[PDB]
Amino acid sequence: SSGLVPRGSMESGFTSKDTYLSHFNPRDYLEKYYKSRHSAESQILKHLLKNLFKIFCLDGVKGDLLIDIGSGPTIYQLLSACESFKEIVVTDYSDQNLQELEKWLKAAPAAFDWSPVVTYVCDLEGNRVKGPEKEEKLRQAVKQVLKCDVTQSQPLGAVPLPPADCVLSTLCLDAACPDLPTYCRALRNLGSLLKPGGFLVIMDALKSSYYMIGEQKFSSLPLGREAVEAAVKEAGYTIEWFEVISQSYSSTMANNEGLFSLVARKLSR
Amino acid sequence: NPRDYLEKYYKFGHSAESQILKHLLKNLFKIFCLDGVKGDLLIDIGSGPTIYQLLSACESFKEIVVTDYSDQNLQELEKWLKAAPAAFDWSPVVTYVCDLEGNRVKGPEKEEKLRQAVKQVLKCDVTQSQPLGAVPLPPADCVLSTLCLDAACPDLPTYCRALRNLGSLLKPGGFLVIMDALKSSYYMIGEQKFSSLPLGREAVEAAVKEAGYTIEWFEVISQSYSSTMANNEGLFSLVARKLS
Amino acid sequence: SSGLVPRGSMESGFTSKDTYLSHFNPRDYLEKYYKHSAESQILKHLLKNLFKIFCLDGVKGDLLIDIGSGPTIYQLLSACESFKEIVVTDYSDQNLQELEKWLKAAPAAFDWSPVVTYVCDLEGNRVKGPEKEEKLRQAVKQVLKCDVTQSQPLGAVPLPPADCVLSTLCLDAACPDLPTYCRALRNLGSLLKPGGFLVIMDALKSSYYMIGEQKFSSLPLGREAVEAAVKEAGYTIEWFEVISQSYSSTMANNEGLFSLVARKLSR
Amino acid sequence: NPRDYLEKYYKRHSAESQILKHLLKNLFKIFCLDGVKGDLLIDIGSGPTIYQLLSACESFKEIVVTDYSDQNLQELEKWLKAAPAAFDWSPVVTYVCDLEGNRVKGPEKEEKLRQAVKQVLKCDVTQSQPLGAVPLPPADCVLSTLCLDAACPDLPTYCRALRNLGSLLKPGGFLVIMDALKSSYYMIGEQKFSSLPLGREAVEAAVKEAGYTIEWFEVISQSYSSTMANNEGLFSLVARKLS
Ligand SMILES: NC(=O)c1cccc(CCN(CCC[C@H](N)C(=O)O)C[C@H]2O[C@@H](n3cnc4c(N)ncnc43)[C@H](O)[C@@H]2O)c1
Ligand SMILES: NC(=O)c1cccc(CCN(CCC[C@H](N)C(=O)O)C[C@H]2O[C@@H](n3cnc4c(N)ncnc43)[C@H](O)[C@@H]2O)c1
Ligand SMILES: NC(=O)c1cccc(CCN(CCC[C@H](N)C(=O)O)C[C@H]2O[C@@H](n3cnc4c(N)ncnc43)[C@H](O)[C@@H]2O)c1
Ligand SMILES: NC(=O)c1cccc(CCN(CCC[C@H](N)C(=O)O)C[C@H]2O[C@@H](n3cnc4c(N)ncnc43)[C@H](O)[C@@H]2O)c1
Repeated sequence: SSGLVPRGSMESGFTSKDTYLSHFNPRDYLEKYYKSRHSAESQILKHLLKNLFKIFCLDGVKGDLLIDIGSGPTIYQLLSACESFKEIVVTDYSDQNLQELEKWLKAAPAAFDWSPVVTYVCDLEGNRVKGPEKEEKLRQAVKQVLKCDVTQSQPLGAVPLPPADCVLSTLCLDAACPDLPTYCRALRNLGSLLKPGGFLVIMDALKSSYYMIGEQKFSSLPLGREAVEAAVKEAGYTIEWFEVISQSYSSTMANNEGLFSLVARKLSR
Repeated sequence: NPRDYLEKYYKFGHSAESQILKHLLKNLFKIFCLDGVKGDLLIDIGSGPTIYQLLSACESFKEIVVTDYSDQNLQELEKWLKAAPAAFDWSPVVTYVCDLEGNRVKGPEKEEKLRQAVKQVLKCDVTQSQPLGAVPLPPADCVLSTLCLDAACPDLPTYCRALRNLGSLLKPGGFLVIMDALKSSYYMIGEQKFSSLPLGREAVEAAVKEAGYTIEWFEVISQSYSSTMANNEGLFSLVARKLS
Repeated sequence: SSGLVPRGSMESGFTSKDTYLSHFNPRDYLEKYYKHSAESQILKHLLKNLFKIFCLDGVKGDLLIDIGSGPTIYQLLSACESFKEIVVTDYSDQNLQELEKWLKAAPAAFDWSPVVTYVCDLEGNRVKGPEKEEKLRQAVKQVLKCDVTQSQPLGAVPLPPADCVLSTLCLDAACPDLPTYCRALRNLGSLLKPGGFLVIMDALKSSYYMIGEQKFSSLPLGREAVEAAVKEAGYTIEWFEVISQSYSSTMANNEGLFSLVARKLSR
Repeated sequence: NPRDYLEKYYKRHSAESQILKHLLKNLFKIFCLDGVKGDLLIDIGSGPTIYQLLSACESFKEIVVTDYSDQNLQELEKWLKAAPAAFDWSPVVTYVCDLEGNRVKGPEKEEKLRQAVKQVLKCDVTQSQPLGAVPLPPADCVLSTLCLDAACPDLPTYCRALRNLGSLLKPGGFLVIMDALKSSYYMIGEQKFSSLPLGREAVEAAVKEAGYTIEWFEVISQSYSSTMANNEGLFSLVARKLS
């Protein structure tokens, strides 16, 4: 189609998985969302980083292992977490995305430049280190780069990992879940990776039915904050903290109505 | 081949095809006789060789124009309109619509009201900006298309374009009535396999809105054709209005 | 709370159950919704739909249970042609009293005869209004308290497994969230035979409805949430319709209504 | 009684200690990371406390502290005037200094706040002129923590109070509110006070009806001890006054 519906959605109503293997360009995605001055995208990124900073450095969400689900090609969402977690596992469905991440982990000269984001977080954190040291500390924290599929009851396949203290997921489950029972199942699937009492940290868009990568359109599940809270509690978690902001992406990039952050814990049997 | 289609999809005797036809007849009865879809001119698009989709409509439209891509299909229509002995036997279908209508009428009266209402039998192509070519027609109250556009459009942009082309035959505020297959990529006539656009309901909604219509009513049923004839997963019916 | 939020919702965010005993006035509700207008058009569509379901589509059997009847009976008129026995239910005792008055043809009851005449016209004028009303009155065997949020929605009252469960404009008002809604559909499933029919009609994307100046909570679901909830509850949808007609702005903020017919799955 | 309140609510590893730390972290975020800043902040229902102005004084040149109770204001002024009978806020002052990067130590922070507070006034949020006859220039930000729940006997009064507060604000100025959710009472020693048990949706409806657009809204589940209040969590919001 030609913008009539999201790519890979004509038959099913929702962007198929294969669309993320064929048409998700990580370089274009990074160029569009993480790369002029005080744009909507810039403001959203600052708010995300401030929240991750507050969750991981001021609120002391911490432990041995953190798993980042649906990382895409980005690493901004780990910069503060690596201060509180000894080991980070990064995951995405897209092999293209895993490639971009591993290039950045190798500090390949062709990889995306996160320096401005890194400097921002370092300044949030008090300027105790400069950018380079913060980047290398994250590179060292990232122990595994893995394929994942949230809709599967073992989201990482037969890949054995110790139970994690935290699962983080930014801007992923909306794009990954074609309906609210799938969403809830995905949250339950993520639960299989968590220690009892582990932390679930989700950031995503509210009421977004698509997002753009340039002229390429991808489905989003348009959930309100009540639907998100419902799904999280049904999936077996208790919510400690739940926030909404009005700031939205530019219309040329998504039709979201704000974003949410939440911190939850996996309940008892 | 028009008769082969009639034999396979409108055979009589229970069957998935019987059930689909009955639900088609009941939705059109609802649209044209209980609901307020009426007017002076109705145009049916992609009629093929069939008349079942006109049985309730002729109760509400003074004049009807039947169109299709295949002249061979239109010859088959005309055999029934001229009541040739070999023409397809639609009386069990005429009977079932009459009973839906309260047996207000009997078969023969129903068949003659349809023959009188059908005023023109035209060649058409939904992908052209003028779907009827240089044949002029007054602006129509209603355009009707059953099981046509999925077969006619090889992709979703064409589908949207077709809906706009059809709109050019429609007054502002006129009715668009469409019934078609959902998620069907092929349908069979004998062992001849034809292509279909396998679109879901969200894509239909998106195409209709984008072509300049607002949807009044949209229904989907789960009943499909049997495996030997099409791989659809249900059917939709919708009634839309042409925006200004 | 002075309209700022629905009555009974200030603490929880959703109209409490007790509010339906205190503040839901049957006669006011009937005057407001069931007396052209957006409300009349909606009623006409509901009646044409119930006509198609029970008379043309052959949805039929021994026992139908109507859930959340309120004080109304329009939703049973076509049904009593296809069902030997009808059981009506509502959470509100005031509603049940209004129904009992109409069932005994109390002279002070609400007059359904124009609605009755309309349905007799839909059905072919085979009979006139009075005969049809008396067929319905004889068909209604029980009037029962119900609470859709409890796993036995009719409590300990024994009934044979029903052939159909009908629910018009109720579940939205009754369920404060998606999980209660899906659980309520499961509860309703307990009253149905396997392969039994579930027929729901309700508003789309409605967060409140008005009776005069009284504001009641509604659960604002879209068509995909509804389809998802029904399927998780153990049903398979046979047909699902949406219409764009909504209540006038002073009554509710809905964006259309839906109708569906479903069947309780094999186990 | 203002000193009993202070000893009970703001003196180690308890539900109250947890709530206070959440309040300070959110105040720090709003005023030092989010860039809520300007000329004049008006603190509404301050009681005898100052913790809620520690971060704010970094971003506003002038602060006005207000309360319904004269006793509360005299307790507060005892701290502004560095009287020896004042509550010792130093553990709290230290925590905020630690939140801000230890750019300063306490005594500097303490002095920064004392010269920012320009007036100590009476206020009643239910009156259309909450500060009575005292004229103030239009404020950039109105801050109220744990006040409105205690002050309003019902939701319409809650909403009216929020409009009254807006009469002090410039159009496009900030409203910053933190309060209890679903609390009907709170305890000061043996003495029981009444609270409006608002849910979060009621808070949002009241705020928008009073003529603000909400930029962010956060709820936390953490509650006071049962011996203190029967709240079920807390909320924070930052809203803008519409024109
Ligand atoms: N909702 C929106 O409107 C919306 C608005 C703006 C931006 C985005 C980004 C959407 N995008 C994620 C950004 C990545 C990074 N964490 C970040 O914060 O920027 C979607 C990601 O989800 C993965 N994904 C797909 N299906 C998956 C599956 N079944 N199992 C596991 N993973 C899956 C895709 O690989 C892709 O990395 C969505
Ligand atoms: N999708 C399916 O799974 C599917 C399932 C079951 C059956 C069918 C048959 C589809 N077929 C017949 C329907 C006829 C009649 N209205 C009826 O309800 O039976 C489609 C008709 O559409 C015409 N047509 C082609 N291209 C055209 C064009 N460009 N411009 C205008 N017209 C065009 C063909 O001549 C043919 O008459 C498809
Ligand atoms: N969604 C809307 O915007 C909306 C818009 C317009 C009108 C309405 C009416 C909503 N209202 C009346 C429908 C009555 C009748 N069947 C009819 O179609 O008119 C809902 C009925 O649901 C009952 N009910 C409450 N809680 C219950 C419980 N826990 N268990 C069982 N039952 C319960 C109430 O007593 C009330 O009779 C809602
Ligand atoms: N809700 C709860 O469960 C709850 C839980 C725990 C604690 C509290 C305390 C409630 N109480 C103290 C907050 C003080 C300080 N800002 C702080 O964050 O500690 C509220 C203050 O609000 C003032 N106040 C009353 N009516 C007023 C009016 N009409 N106009 C203006 N002002 C008014 C009273 O003088 C009192 O100082 C309530």
